[PDB]
Amino acid sequence: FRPFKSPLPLCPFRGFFPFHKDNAIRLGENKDVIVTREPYVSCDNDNCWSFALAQGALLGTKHSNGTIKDRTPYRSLIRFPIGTAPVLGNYKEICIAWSSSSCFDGKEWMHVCMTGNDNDASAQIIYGGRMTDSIKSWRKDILRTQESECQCIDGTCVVAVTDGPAANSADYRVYWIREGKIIKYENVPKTKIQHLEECSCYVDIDVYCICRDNWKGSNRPWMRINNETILETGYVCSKFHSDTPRPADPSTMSCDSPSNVNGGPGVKGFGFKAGDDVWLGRTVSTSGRSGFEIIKVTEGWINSPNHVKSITQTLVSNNDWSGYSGSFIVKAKDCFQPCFYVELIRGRPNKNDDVSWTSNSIVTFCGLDNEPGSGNWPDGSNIGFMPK
Amino acid sequence: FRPFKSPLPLCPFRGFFPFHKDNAIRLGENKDVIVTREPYVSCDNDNCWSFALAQGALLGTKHSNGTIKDRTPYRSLIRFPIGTAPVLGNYKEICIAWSSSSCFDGKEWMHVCMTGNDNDASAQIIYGGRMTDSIKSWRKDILRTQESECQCIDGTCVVAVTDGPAANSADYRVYWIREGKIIKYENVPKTKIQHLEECSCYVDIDVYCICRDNWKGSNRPWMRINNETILETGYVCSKFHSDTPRPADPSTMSCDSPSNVNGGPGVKGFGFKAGDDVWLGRTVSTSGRSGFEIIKVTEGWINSPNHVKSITQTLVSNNDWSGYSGSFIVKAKDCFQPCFYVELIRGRPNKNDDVSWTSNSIVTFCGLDNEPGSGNWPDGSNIGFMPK
Amino acid sequence: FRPFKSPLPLCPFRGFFPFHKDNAIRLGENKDVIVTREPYVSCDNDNCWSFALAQGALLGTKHSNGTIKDRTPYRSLIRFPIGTAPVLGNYKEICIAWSSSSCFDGKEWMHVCMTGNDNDASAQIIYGGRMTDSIKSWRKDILRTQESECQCIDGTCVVAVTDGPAANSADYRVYWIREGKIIKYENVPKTKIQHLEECSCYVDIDVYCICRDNWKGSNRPWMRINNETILETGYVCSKFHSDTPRPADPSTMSCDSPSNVNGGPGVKGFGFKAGDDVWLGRTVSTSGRSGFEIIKVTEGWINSPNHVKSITQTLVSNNDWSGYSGSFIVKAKDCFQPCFYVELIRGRPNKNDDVSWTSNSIVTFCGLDNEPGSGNWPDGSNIGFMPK
Amino acid sequence: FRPFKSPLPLCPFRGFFPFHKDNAIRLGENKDVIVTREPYVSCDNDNCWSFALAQGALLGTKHSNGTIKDRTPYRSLIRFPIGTAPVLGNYKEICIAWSSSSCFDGKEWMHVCMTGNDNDASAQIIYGGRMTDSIKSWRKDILRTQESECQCIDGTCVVAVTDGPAANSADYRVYWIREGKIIKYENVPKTKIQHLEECSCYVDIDVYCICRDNWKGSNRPWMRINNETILETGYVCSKFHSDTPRPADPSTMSCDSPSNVNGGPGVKGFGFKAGDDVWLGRTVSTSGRSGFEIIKVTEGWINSPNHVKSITQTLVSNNDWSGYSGSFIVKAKDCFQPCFYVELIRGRPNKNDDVSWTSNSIVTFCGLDNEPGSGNWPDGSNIGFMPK
Ligand SMILES: *[C@@H]1O[C@H](CO[C@@H]2O[C@@H](C)[C@@H](O)[C@@H](O)[C@@H]2O)[C@@H](O[C@@H]2O[C@H](CO)[C@@H](O)[C@H](O)[C@H]2NC(C)=O)[C@H](O)[C@H]1NC(C)=O
Ligand SMILES: *[C@@H]1O[C@H](CO[C@@H]2O[C@@H](C)[C@@H](O)[C@@H](O)[C@@H]2O)[C@@H](O[C@@H]2O[C@H](CO)[C@@H](O)[C@H](O)[C@H]2NC(C)=O)[C@H](O)[C@H]1NC(C)=O
Ligand SMILES: *[C@@H]1O[C@H](CO[C@@H]2O[C@@H](C)[C@@H](O)[C@@H](O)[C@@H]2O)[C@@H](O[C@@H]2O[C@H](CO)[C@@H](O)[C@H](O)[C@H]2NC(C)=O)[C@H](O)[C@H]1NC(C)=O
Ligand SMILES: *[C@@H]1O[C@H](CO[C@@H]2O[C@@H](C)[C@@H](O)[C@@H](O)[C@@H]2O)[C@@H](O[C@@H]2O[C@H](CO)[C@@H](O)[C@H](O)[C@H]2NC(C)=O)[C@H](O)[C@H]1NC(C)=O
Ligand SMILES: *[C@@H]1O[C@H](CO[C@@H]2O[C@@H](C)[C@@H](O)[C@@H](O)[C@@H]2O)[C@@H](O[C@@H]2O[C@H](CO)[C@@H](O)[C@H](O)[C@H]2NC(C)=O)[C@H](O)[C@H]1NC(C)=O
Ligand SMILES: *[C@@H]1O[C@H](CO[C@@H]2O[C@@H](C)[C@@H](O)[C@@H](O)[C@@H]2O)[C@@H](O[C@@H]2O[C@H](CO)[C@@H](O)[C@H](O)[C@H]2NC(C)=O)[C@H](O)[C@H]1NC(C)=O
Ligand SMILES: *[C@@H]1O[C@H](CO[C@@H]2O[C@@H](C)[C@@H](O)[C@@H](O)[C@@H]2O)[C@@H](O[C@@H]2O[C@H](CO)[C@@H](O)[C@H](O)[C@H]2NC(C)=O)[C@H](O)[C@H]1NC(C)=O
Ligand SMILES: *[C@@H]1O[C@H](CO[C@@H]2O[C@@H](C)[C@@H](O)[C@@H](O)[C@@H]2O)[C@@H](O[C@@H]2O[C@H](CO)[C@@H](O)[C@H](O)[C@H]2NC(C)=O)[C@H](O)[C@H]1NC(C)=O
Ligand SMILES: CO[C@@H]([C@@H]1OC(C(=O)O)=C[C@H](NC(=N)N)[C@H]1NC(C)=O)[C@H](O)CO
Ligand SMILES: CO[C@@H]([C@@H]1OC(C(=O)O)=C[C@H](NC(=N)N)[C@H]1NC(C)=O)[C@H](O)CO
Ligand SMILES: CO[C@@H]([C@@H]1OC(C(=O)O)=C[C@H](NC(=N)N)[C@H]1NC(C)=O)[C@H](O)CO
Ligand SMILES: CO[C@@H]([C@@H]1OC(C(=O)O)=C[C@H](NC(=N)N)[C@H]1NC(C)=O)[C@H](O)CO
Ligand SMILES: [Ca+2]
Ligand SMILES: [Ca+2]
Ligand SMILES: [Ca+2]
Ligand SMILES: [Ca+2]
Ligand SMILES: [Ca+2]
Repeated sequence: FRPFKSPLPLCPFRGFFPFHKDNAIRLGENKDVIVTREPYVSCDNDNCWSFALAQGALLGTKHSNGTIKDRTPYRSLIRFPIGTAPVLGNYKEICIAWSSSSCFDGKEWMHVCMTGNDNDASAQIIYGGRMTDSIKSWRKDILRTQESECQCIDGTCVVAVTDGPAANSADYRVYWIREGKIIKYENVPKTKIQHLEECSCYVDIDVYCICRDNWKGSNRPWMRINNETILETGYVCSKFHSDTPRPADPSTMSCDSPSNVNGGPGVKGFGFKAGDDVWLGRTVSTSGRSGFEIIKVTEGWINSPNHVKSITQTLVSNNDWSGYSGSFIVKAKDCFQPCFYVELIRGRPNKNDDVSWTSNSIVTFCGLDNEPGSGNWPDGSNIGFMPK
Repeated sequence: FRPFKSPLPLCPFRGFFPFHKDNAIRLGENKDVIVTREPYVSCDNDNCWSFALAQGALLGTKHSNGTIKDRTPYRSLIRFPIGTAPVLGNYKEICIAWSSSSCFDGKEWMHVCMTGNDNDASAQIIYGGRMTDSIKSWRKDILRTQESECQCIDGTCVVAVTDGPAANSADYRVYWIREGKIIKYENVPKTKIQHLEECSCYVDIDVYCICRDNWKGSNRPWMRINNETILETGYVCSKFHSDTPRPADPSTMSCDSPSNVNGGPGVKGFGFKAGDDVWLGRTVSTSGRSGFEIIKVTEGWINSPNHVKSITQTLVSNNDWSGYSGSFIVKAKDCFQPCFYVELIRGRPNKNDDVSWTSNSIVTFCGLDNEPGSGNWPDGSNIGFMPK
Repeated sequence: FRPFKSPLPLCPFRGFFPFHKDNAIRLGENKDVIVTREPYVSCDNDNCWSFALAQGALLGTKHSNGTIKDRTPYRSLIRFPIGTAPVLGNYKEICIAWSSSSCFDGKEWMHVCMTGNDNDASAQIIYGGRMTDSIKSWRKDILRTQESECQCIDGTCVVAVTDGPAANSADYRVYWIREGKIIKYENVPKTKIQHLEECSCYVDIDVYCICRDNWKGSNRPWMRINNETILETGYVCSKFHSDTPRPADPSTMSCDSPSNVNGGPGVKGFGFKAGDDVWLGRTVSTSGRSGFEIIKVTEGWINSPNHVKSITQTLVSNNDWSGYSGSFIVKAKDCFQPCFYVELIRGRPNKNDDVSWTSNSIVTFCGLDNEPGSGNWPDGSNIGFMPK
Repeated sequence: FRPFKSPLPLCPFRGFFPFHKDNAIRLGENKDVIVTREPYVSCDNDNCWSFALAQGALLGTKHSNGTIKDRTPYRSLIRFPIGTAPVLGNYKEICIAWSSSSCFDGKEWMHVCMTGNDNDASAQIIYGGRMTDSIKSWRKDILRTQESECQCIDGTCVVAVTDGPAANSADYRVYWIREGKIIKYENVPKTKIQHLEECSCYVDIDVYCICRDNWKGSNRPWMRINNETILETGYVCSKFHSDTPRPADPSTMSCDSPSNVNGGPGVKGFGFKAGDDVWLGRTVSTSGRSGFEIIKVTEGWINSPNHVKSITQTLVSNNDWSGYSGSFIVKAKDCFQPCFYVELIRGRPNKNDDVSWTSNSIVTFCGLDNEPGSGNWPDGSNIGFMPK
């Protein structure tokens, strides 16, 4: 017997440490590795797992040509051992999907899988391996979700979903799902948040989600949610913004609305509230998906004249490609440990990655209440060595 | 301790949703994938699995040349994770077989495996990994079975078997098997059914099988069976027929006999009775194994002047190759969820598939009581990219 | 908790049926498959497994050249799913070995692994994954063992071992081993048996072993053994002999001594006593390792003028290569089911197998109390398709 | 429920026997095998495992060029079945690491993983799959650890760590870690030990570590440790030294200080105290990493005029390459069995290994209280057959 996962507080932490790294592109030089993008990490009672949206092709084969394309019927959510490269011998196929979320409720895995035509997609809800429910696109405009783990509290899982324009007002919802059955949804209040996609969520008593505003916000929207309702919304106050693109530091302190500067498009990213402070992941570049650093901003969660970057860990150099990043948690004794992954995108459309495909590798970090050292953990592939 | 699977009713449903897709041909471009055909899906308490008849060769190797051939000693029933491509690193070999059925009784797996000479074949019964019984060909003419999951109720499994001509009167039997031991068989009554092969079965209190008449019927034969006997037989009443080949819609309402129009040969297919209505899978083409759609026919299960196609979901476009299809069930709370798979055949003898081999990929769908969206989930391989 | 395996009687049977087939050479065309020889099968409570002596090389690679050689330091006993081809992604390495035996006692696996110099070999005893004991060569002349499963009764396993000349008087021993610890050994009486190697054993209340006389016997030596001592020895009475080479049928009824005709060398083979009758596997050829058939000889176990071949099943045609064969058992309700495997050798030194390597595939059969059909299940590889 | 591993005595033994061998380089001829170095073995309740530091590349691919390099961000500790070659289909990634140790406490696995810049590395402590603690480099000079299994007693694991110069005075510490939490550390006394790296440890009531002095000692430093403190330190008294390089036999009896002859650099090696005697592994060459033998020195653990090599087993000939070696233990009834592995390095910088990469295979041996035979179990690869 296993109890449902509980609403624990986040563990104390003061820095992030290298965890798992898959080196998937390097290891894919001989065409063994499945083409992927939009990876994430989620854990059950026994194991942490890598998930990603596969492209139904092996890296460097003719079918991998043109995999920059976001949505095809040949994309599936796949799962593979954390820190391993995805190969035909080690992967599991979870569901057909070109957008997804996964989370473990303490007893079973739930997954949310979107597929189908852009104007008539549906999300399949999978629970314990069985398709238990679905969501039909209601705005008929690329129904889509987190691309990282959802969160479950006392048996009820919450997941954020969007349907509507990429660069104009869209519909944003939170769905509450219990043992695979949709219990209710709420439209996210638009009093503060103006655009929301690709939420990265974690648990700190309540569920906290830090997301992507693809329209007018260079600052990230956020929500605080419990097993019943949305409790609070906003944008991260930090005058040091963390979307890409974004303005140079420092920019506007915008707690209650999108910055309206360098607002579109964006990249999936994450953060962790820590008291009144906030930790924010971001690309090193303000314009491109290169480099990765995590900053701690003093009083960055609140409206304050005192924001300062008290810590910056540079984890992937700006000479290296990054991509999406997202939060995941690991249960400690009586708290959840904050961790994250970084997607390291190689191939199109990255300048000088002269191959026809698009894929990624993964690196991950976890928070501890200790001082970290320093290093650089980029993809590491010599693109000139790769089959094109 | 695990109880035997019970005679539950079918869950309510109003449409079908994309579940798992293996993209096996696409992923086999570099010769990693085992050549297969006649795939199906069946689930135990912990996992749903892909099964297929392998050809004892890897796709695109010299030994894959000529795998259009149906029966060889080098064919085995293999099992692999659902939605994954079959590779040497992930498959299990169940038994030697060029025709098969598999089902889980709640405690253990049973399999039925036919192999040997066309005029002296035998079916091996495997239960919990052990060969427990057998059936010797009695008509000496290609003893053969479902090519999809059998069904087990209260510990007794039922499976349909045929021996005799492909295009004339043959012998059709149902076998009842308990913990791997044959308990009894019955010759299927020939009062209505005139030819029967490749039954696709599910449980809705009783076992229902919808099969292939390869001789005179463009409509599909069916049986209703319990743990003791055959209860009822017929052909699906729907004036919209679902074998391939078949006449244009609408054709004859033939509840009690083969249509006698476009009667031979056929393709394995499936259906689900829903009250007085019926859902029927079929190729989009009336002549060839291209496309796949599922239709709901109002009052299509009964003798009625009111048959109408109330729903048509097009799941594989007529510009894409399909093949066999079959039912499987997944246990919900107190009902069984209806699901199906579609075999997507590539290679010989498909026009313009210029390769020497014959194989397939798989796509699957499950029924929910929700409205579906729409899409297209074909094999997706560019045959020109493949080793020949 | 699992009890030790008990001394059950052999199940009734009247014919043998195709079980698992790995098609390993066919599937090794693209160099994925590990080079092996001397395979066998043994089962635990949950699974039957293939075992074989690997050669530390992949089929068709440069390191596979010259693998006809019997003993090297690069040979290991490996285990892989029954009926699958051995690949790097699915195998387990059990121990370093150029001769081996394995058996499951109901709780744990025991293995016997010989390796080292021809004149100073040692056998390592492995139990539950731990090296628990050893046997040092005492005749300093290729200490060697069964190359098929040993047998365990009430927690005590018995295994036959030989040290000494291949074609002159040698030493033959049975070792009794309990939870991996050698309890005792006995020198096999030489009152009847004059040479003994490669015993194929099964349980029918007591352990019965049918072996290979490599010196003067075209008939096979046998032993009956319990958990404490050797009870009986002899040669199989059947005037239809079953070693290879051997005389044409009928030859001598030699219950108590080697035939002294076509006596050397031999091939590993097996048999099953059934009342006063005996079932014997053999190559179809009297001179070479081609073809495979199993015969039932009426009163073939005893001294009788009435020996007749009442049944012959031809399982591999004489146009196809065979090799070693051995018995294994599978627990039924209150009896053990007799099964066997046949090694299908391809490569050197087989005439017209124009490759530099030597390897094998496997086919298996089990006994049932039903009448079998007929067929042919040879290796199936086109040697001209293979990397050399 | 599983109890913590207990402080058992070492089993009696009088020789070492071949256990598992992976033949990884031979099997990597077709580019399937992951590039590794610094392998070791460690066991849990169910299985013994191979561990190694991967290089994030497949053997013989372009990314394998230059893998002689010791520390990169693309190195991970990986785990794979003992005696198998590491491939993408069978490996697990444990953590990012260019130096590591692993051990099982009876309930869960602990790992110590160093990565990052040479002057700012950190060690991540992993327990039951979760990152639980860390150690920050304090001398800022290649924080590093055992490269073989640590040892755990009554739930407290001990591991030796070094930070500082390779060929001058450095800092050496033992860390005590319980359920992944650092409890305390001690600086190793420098009264006797002058330089210490790469400890090979085992349990004989207390933990004993035999290490590498890379500075002035051709004799090996050692420590005796319990769950609370360092109890004793020294250098192995044996006048037959066992580092590489080292002087010809016999050299100095140096129980309390480095020999000061042929003192730098060294190789990781191991030993086992047996009463007043000692068993020591060593390369056959006094200058290079070729060959492997294990010697027993009478009274070699103590200060005595009576040291004599009473036994020498030659396990890898001096015509073959060796490398690192280390101890591991396997639980017997009421004692621990002493075992070891030998790393067989192929590629750069080995003379005449004309390839651009550096990797290894593994061979292992276990101690029994029986007399061994003899043999030779080298890597076995023909380097001329390998992709460069
Ligand atoms: C939602 O969960 C609560 C229990 O969690 C608490 O309340 C949440 C809203 C959130 O604040 C958490 O951090 C809290 O820990 C459930 O409330 C329980 O309901 C049962 C049945 O009525 C009752 O017996 C318990 O006493 C309640 N516990 C508390 C503290 O009120 C509630 O049922 C959950 N709601 C749903 C829709 O499942
Ligand atoms: C990646 O693919 C492109 C496009 O391939 C072409 O169109 C595809 C849909 C498919 O039908 C292919 O068979 C076609 O070749 C390749 O670009 C083409 O290259 C060919 C050959 O040099 C050239 O004749 C065409 O003009 C190109 N077409 C376009 C649209 O630019 C490209 O070469 C592939 N990249 C690699 C590394 O193979
Ligand atoms: C077959 O199953 C029945 C139980 O299932 C019921 O009857 C079936 C024929 C079918 O109608 C199902 O939908 C029903 O749920 C077994 O009948 C039981 O037998 C035992 C022993 O005699 C008796 O104690 C129970 O009361 C019976 N149950 C009922 C409802 O009659 C029957 O034994 C099964 N037959 C075989 C051959 O196994
Ligand atoms: C697929 O195989 C056919 C047939 O192969 C021939 O017969 C087989 C049984 C086997 O013995 C092969 O070695 C033979 O080559 C191939 O068709 C043959 O092609 C060859 C070479 O071009 C030609 O000489 C023959 O006339 C052809 N034979 C027939 C019956 O048509 C065919 O090329 C193979 N396809 C591919 C893609 O390799
Ligand atoms: C060997 O096994 C017997 C039990 O098996 C029986 O005797 C064998 C020799 C063989 O004939 C089998 O087919 C039989 O089933 C053990 O005998 C038992 O010993 C215990 C302890 O003394 C005693 O309590 C039981 O009554 C005995 N059983 C019988 C039937 O005698 C014997 O201990 C085993 N010997 C060894 C060395 O383990
Ligand atoms: C299989 O190997 C043989 C022998 O290979 C030679 O000796 C080996 C031990 C190793 O050192 C190899 O590098 C050697 O080439 C091959 O037979 C040799 O072939 C070569 C090249 O044609 C020729 O020069 C030699 O005379 C041959 N030597 C002998 C002893 O006959 C053989 O070609 C290999 N087979 C295949 C299919 O590659
Ligand atoms: C360390 O372990 C001891 C138990 O192990 C014994 O003492 C070790 C130092 C070493 O000598 C081993 O070989 C011995 O077997 C723990 O001592 C126990 O502590 C508890 C709580 O106080 C007490 O109830 C027991 O009686 C103690 N046992 C003995 C024999 O003294 C000790 O707690 C461990 N220390 C740590 C830090 O965990
Ligand atoms: C192993 O790699 C070396 C070095 O490769 C060069 O530098 C690397 C960092 C990378 O940028 C490669 O693309 C470079 O080629 C190879 O040595 C070089 O070989 C090339 C081609 O012959 C030659 O032009 C250079 O002078 C060489 N450079 C050096 C530093 O010596 C070497 O060939 C590779 N080995 C193998 C077996 O491929
Ligand atoms: C369409 O672009 C959206 C997503 O963008 C990106 C990215 O690399 O920026 C990857 C996704 N790829 C997939 N998840 N497959 C997209 N999301 C989808 C649904 O296409 C964006 O958020 C605007 O709506
Ligand atoms: C012989 O043809 C039968 C089966 O047909 C087909 C198909 O693609 O139409 C595949 C099978 N392939 C295998 N199951 N291997 C055949 N069935 C067999 C037993 O050959 C048909 O149903 C008439 O009897
Ligand atoms: C040496 O020949 C013996 C074994 O023979 C054969 C065979 O194919 O005939 C395979 C073995 N191969 C291995 N088990 N590796 C040999 N047995 C050994 C130990 O070499 C024979 O039984 C005479 O003693
Ligand atoms: C730097 O050299 C150290 C280690 O040396 C060696 C070896 O082959 O001699 C392998 C290691 N490789 C790795 N563990 N990766 C090194 N150790 C490290 C940390 O580099 C040496 O002990 C001196 O400090
Ligand atoms: Ca390959
Ligand atoms: Ca933005
Ligand atoms: Ca028909
Ligand atoms: Ca003979
Ligand atoms: Ca030294």
